[PDB]
Amino acid sequence: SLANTYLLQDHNTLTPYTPFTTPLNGGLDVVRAAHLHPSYELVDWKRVGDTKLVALVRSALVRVKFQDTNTNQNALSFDTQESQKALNGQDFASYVLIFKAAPRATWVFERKIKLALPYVKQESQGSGKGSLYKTLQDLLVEQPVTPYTPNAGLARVNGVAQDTVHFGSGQESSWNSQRSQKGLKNNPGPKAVTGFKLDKGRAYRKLNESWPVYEPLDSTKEGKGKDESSWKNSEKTTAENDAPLVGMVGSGAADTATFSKYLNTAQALHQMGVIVPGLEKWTDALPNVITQLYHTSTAQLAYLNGQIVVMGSDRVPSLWYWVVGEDQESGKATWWAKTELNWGTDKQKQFVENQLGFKDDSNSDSKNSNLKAQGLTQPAYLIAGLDVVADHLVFAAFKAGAVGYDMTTDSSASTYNQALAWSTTAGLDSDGGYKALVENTAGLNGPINGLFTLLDTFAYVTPVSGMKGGSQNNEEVQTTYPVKSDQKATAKIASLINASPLNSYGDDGVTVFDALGLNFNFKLNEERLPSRTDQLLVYGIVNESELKSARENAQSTSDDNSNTKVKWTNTASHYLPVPYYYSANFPEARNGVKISTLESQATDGFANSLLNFGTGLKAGVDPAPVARGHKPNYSAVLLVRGGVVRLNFNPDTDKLLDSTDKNSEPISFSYTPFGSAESAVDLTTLKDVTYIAESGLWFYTFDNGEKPTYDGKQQQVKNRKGYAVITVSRTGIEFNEDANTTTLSQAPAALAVQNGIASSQDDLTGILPLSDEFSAVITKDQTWTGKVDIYKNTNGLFEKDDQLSENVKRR
Ligand SMILES: CC(=O)N[C@H]1[C@H]([C@H](O)[C@H](O)CO)O[C@@](OC[C@H]2O[C@@H](O[C@H]3[C@H](O)[C@@H](O)[C@H](O)O[C@@H]3CO)[C@H](O)[C@@H](O)[C@H]2O)(C(=O)O)C[C@@H]1O
Repeated sequence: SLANTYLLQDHNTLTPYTPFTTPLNGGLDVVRAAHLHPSYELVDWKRVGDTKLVALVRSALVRVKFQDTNTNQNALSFDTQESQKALNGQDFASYVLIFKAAPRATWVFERKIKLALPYVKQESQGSGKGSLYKTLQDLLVEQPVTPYTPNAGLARVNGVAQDTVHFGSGQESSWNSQRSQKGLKNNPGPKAVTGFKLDKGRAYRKLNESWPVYEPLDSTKEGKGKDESSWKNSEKTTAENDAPLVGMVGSGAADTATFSKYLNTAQALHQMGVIVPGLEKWTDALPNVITQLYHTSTAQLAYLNGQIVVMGSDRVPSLWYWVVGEDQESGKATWWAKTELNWGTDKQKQFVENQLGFKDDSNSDSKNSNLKAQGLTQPAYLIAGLDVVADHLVFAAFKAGAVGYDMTTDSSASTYNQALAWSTTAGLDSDGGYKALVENTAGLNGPINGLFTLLDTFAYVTPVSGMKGGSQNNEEVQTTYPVKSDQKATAKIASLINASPLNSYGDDGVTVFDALGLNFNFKLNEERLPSRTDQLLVYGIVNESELKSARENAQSTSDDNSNTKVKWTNTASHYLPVPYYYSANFPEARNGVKISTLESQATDGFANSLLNFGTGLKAGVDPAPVARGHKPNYSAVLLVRGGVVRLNFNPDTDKLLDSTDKNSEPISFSYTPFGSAESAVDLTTLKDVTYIAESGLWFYTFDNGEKPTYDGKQQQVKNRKGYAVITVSRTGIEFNEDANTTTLSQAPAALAVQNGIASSQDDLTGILPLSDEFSAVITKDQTWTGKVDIYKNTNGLFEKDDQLSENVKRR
């Protein structure tokens, strides 16, 4: 219509635009309308129906604190003292703002909702069963992955082999003769890696420790890992001297600088939503991990009939999400370590949980604080998005790597100073079909994969798995957690989390093969063998009752219900590796390849070709003709590294669209690799996602300005000016297209294309989809803001309309 207005953001302002391409007023400054502090930033907003507008705001002054040596007191709190200290040179919590429509365009503020810290029960032998508190006390979170992190930066030294673990050094000879009784019966991999060393490399910090701005170029050579003591005492200076910020003897405004040991990524971190004091627009250390965790956690929202869901960023792992009511004043976050998801099958759930840490009935140690031991599920996610459709919430995220680590004081120990993680790729001998493949026992309870020299060829997966061991081939192929039998009651395994969807950073081929999807069986109609811990995509459909249950849980003050979990049944997991061709080694349009030797040819806005990232989840109802009295079809689409994924749902059941067949690949998931041109689009710069109800199309708008100011080698970023638009469109046979279209053999897919709306010249304001044929690109750069350029769609391909753009341009 003409009456319809398109809203567009610019920092904290939301300006209404008409189809004449002109704005109705100077917009709504969400912060100043809410009577909020000037250090506030608007992070997400949604125009609920015709008269409501919900928004999300956060502050870089927020300061969080965790206590580790009274009654119903929470161990997690806001530190208003530090929040005040930052101001020079209340709690500044995040808020959900509700607005009501008024005369002309304009909005009127209606209320504010505080997103309070999640609850955790504090213990004290000087004041007054699974403990999330113990976990947190020894929880080591990785320093965030930047777009400037090279492949060798991820490359951590491999851990010890499992034959050394169970037999000791010098007694490995007796593997085959004693595997049967040591719980490794028919296990063919004695040389299987237990994990990776935490002695050096990229930073791993405790909940009250801080991540540094500097990062290793190669974690086999430099970095200090979890060793905060050594960094602070000697390596801090080395790092500072190697990678100082722009202005060496000229920073004061409030063997010298080689960049061969570290990369200074202060600029990249800032944009990721990480608080970097000094780089504030609205040397000194960064705020503690728990603070950045709260700040980066309040990034995305949705609205479902008086209920606001708030999830975290797609760039930093999130441990908690809010389910606040429109009526409430505040509201605590719900722990992900307490939100149990259906991973498709019990075995798929097991794979993940089993790697969370060490649990045995002989062990009752407090120092053994890992999530598995505290009976807690998967803690962290890299949330791609959430969207509301047909009175249901849909979401997608990449499961972040959450492993166990050895806390032992004993420096002569096998698993001393290392993280415990192993490959979970299905055996070469796996039975055929999807169900058969995901439920394969290879690496379920412990390591099994490594280099196997099958004839005149190599294989990084086990050639014997499941119920195929022994001479007769009917025996069990066994697997066990890397902790020696006699060392079980004494074991001190804490919990560790990576800022990526991988479990092991072990500098080997097996990891590279798991992350790139290169493990395949030797069948005629060759099937790819999947991982059940590395590069996993979690997605699903939740209802109001599941969300209420997630809210009630968060408001609980631990008590007797302290070990009660949230069960989201209509979710699923899917192995989503990065394209192998993104690396220069294996493009398909020496002594083996390890993480550190893996050269990248990725153009998608990352210095690596090892880690997967997911962004812009958007639902959308198919405008196609409806079947014989059936509900209209709807799907969700998202952009991952290398292609578009489409999540399909049964409208009738309001559940994930299933086929009732175990062998066939799931019809609720589809992945289509996109072309060379769309692989050239920087995915970290996604400004907006938009679905056109009438054309059944998704429009992903990317803005170059969202790129950092300087790279790791402290040089100004190129192509900062410009924008690019991608169109996603439905493809294939649709659920109930005709009468006999009962159950579909294939899954309905999507197609990502750079439709032609692109520039590398001006600063984008936004794109107003005028009609199915014409769209205007509104650009600033010039004095006043508003250049306007009309683009016409020709068979799905945009071309600038010289005539029309020249027309609208005269004031
Ligand atoms: C993950 C893993 O452990 N992979 C190893 C692999 C497998 O153990 C088997 O293929 C299946 O069980 O074997 C690899 O090497 C095969 C050769 O092993 C040689 O034995 C060595 C070896 O170091 C030890 O097994 C032994 O204690 O000492 C021997 C040297 O003195 C054999 O002599 C040879 O015939 C092969 O069988 C493989 O790459 O396939 C090694 C993997 O680490």
